Amino acid sequence: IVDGLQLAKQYGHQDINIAEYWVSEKLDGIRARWDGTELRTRNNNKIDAPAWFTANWPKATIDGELWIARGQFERTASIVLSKLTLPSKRWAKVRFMAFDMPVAGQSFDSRLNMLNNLKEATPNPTFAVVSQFTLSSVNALEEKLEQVTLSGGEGLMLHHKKAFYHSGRSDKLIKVKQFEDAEAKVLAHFAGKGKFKGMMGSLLVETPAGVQFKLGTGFSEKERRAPPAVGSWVTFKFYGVTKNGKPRFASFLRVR
DNA sequence: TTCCGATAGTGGGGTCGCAAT
DNA sequence: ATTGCGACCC
DNA sequence: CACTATCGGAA
Ligand SMILES: *P(=O)(O)OC[C@H]1O[C@@H](n2cnc3c(N)ncnc32)[C@H](O)[C@@H]1O
Repeated sequence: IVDGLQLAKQYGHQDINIAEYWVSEKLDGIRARWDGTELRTRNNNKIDAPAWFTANWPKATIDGELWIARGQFERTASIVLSKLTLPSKRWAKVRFMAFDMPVAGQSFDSRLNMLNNLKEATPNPTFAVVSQFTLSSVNALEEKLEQVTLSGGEGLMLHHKKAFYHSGRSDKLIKVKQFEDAEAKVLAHFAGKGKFKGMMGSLLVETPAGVQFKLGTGFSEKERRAPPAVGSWVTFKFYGVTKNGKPRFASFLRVR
């Protein structure tokens, strides 16, 4: 019923009281909105799911994360986005981990309660609800994040209990993810496109372990002019690695 | 005063699907 | 059968 | 997804 989607703000952007938030593990899946009749992605591309996958689901609008287990994103994205054309029974171990309803004028605590009500009244086990728990100190958050990360999880999500749904980013829905640093030697330059015409678009870097990947973001516009010369070393941040061990969401930090 | 939230516009890894080879 | 490319997910 | 680079209004 609400127009735009409520996006999640990064943690560092100290001041919040965690006790006022529902905490839940961020599931590295595919976002999907349940139309009551149809599933659709973040940008409203139809998801071609089997009829049994949605059989007996509620007749309401629900936002959820199509998810199997931790560290199964690439495979999950292969099942969900592919057209369905009983072969293509790959949805067997997929679930719809609902986490919110886009209802206007009601606290997330109430929407969560409604979600749990809809699950008990739904015979299909594909319809699930993300587990919501409570933390106290910021230290408790840091330790839980570490544990989840080491256990293969992607991160944590914080949703304010007494907050109403509203599009955009705010402290009502916060996103928590870990990241590490690493070094790599630049092997080549790649010309940028669009506004970065005649400028550096990305760098073919390589890690000491022999993993090569293109580092294409994090540079200021001045850094793109006269970029790190080939043969030098650069430090980049990343959020884990892919199936092929390549850094994910990598961005440039500083040289040396 | 600073800082936040919203846009516009680049870039990656991975995958799917269609056009070109 | 191969390859390249745009458009999506993240 | 990550990011840089603006900009007007909220804090
Ligand atoms: P980006 O991932 O930066 O924005 C957040 C998205 O993550 C999805 N998501 C996955 N798992 C969860 C939970 N447990 N709670 C809330 N959101 C989650 C959302 O679909 C966002 O699009």
